[PDB]
Amino acid sequence: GSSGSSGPMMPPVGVQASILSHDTIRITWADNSLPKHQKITDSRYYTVRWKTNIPANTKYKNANATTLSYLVTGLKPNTLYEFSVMVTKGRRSSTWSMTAHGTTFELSGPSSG
Repeated sequence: GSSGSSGPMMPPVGVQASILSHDTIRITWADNSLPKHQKITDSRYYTVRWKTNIPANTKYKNANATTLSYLVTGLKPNTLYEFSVMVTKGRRSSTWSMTAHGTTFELSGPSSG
């Protein structure tokens, strides 16, 4: 993809999804770019995207929140969803970090028996 000449922004890490509820998930990550202390003193913003696995192809949804984390809500129960956190500084940006798959809990519930 790139020999080295170029040098676009680098994607975040530690991208993980913490299933709390049927429509609640925690998306925390890290930015090796940040200085010693974990504090975004820069004027940037993070954009986390997420979509459904069915149908395979579906409009990719994204949000806007400047932080090293993100709490997704309004999702569907027992449904496969994607998650990716990237960094953008206006003109420059980084690819989509390791797409973490988070399967929420079942809402409907089991049947009598």
